[PDB]
Amino acid sequence: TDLKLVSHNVYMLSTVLYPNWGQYKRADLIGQSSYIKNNDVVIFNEAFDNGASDKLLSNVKKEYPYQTPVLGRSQSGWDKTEGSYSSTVAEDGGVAIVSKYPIKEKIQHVFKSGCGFDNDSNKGFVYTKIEKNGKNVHVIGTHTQSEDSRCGAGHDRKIRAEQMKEISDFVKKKNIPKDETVYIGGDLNVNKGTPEFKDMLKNLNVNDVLYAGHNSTWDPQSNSIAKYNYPNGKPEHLDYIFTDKDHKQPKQLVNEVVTEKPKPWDVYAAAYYYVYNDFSDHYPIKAYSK
Repeated sequence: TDLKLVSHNVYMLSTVLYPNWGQYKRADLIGQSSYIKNNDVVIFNEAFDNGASDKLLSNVKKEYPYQTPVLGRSQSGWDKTEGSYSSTVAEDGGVAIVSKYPIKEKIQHVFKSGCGFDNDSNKGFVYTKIEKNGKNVHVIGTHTQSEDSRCGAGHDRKIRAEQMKEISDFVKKKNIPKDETVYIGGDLNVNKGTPEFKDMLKNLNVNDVLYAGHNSTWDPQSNSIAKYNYPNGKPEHLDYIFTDKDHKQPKQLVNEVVTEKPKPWDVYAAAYYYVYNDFSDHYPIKAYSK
């Protein structure tokens, strides 16, 4: 039952709020990439714009026919909705999972804990149980509180801690048999090599993994989109795919930071002209065992 997975924060911002960030162009370019292909399961984050996200999901439906709805959009299509699911917030949670293998159960949980700008988001996690070779494996995808310059120091870190405890509490209460692996992945917004990183491993109840490829997932030094948004940005390693430490481990789990880039694409607005050559301001991660 072990898996090859990808997790990618696709930066599919509202096309109303941000009409010119190439959302649709990138949904196509992502669908045409090599990194999204030839995996078992893909976790998306920041699939916020309904049209652009729905198009991305359709662009990968042939290879990954079993798909969750996007977190926080509605109660339809889910076996269970939990957490602080609100009908009244402006934005869905932007998390979805697609699979080559049948999804047997799918649950969305909107985080009870938050701030901020993320107050107006059904942010949270999506749980799936998937059947591969007659046996089960479990994948949770998530996207936690960002480092907000308005929410406290301090507070963003405490928000992430509680949100991670929501995930690990859910895992415990689900009583998943320990002979089945539970992957937990996405943009966890904790930087590698920091004191908070040790906290994340405890709060999520996960072992660390081996790492490959690039040394950052949000990188203004080499990513054209990240470069624009924060030119003076410190690269960080924020996206991960882990497994619960009390359940069956993969053979030897690796997270590889993938730096594949699409052909250059432009935004003419309108005003300024700009060219970019990335899928998102984050780099995807590929997880597997060799």
